[PDB]
Amino acid sequence: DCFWKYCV
Repeated sequence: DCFWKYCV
């Protein structure tokens, strides 16, 4: 799941 500073 894409979230905060993360996209996986």
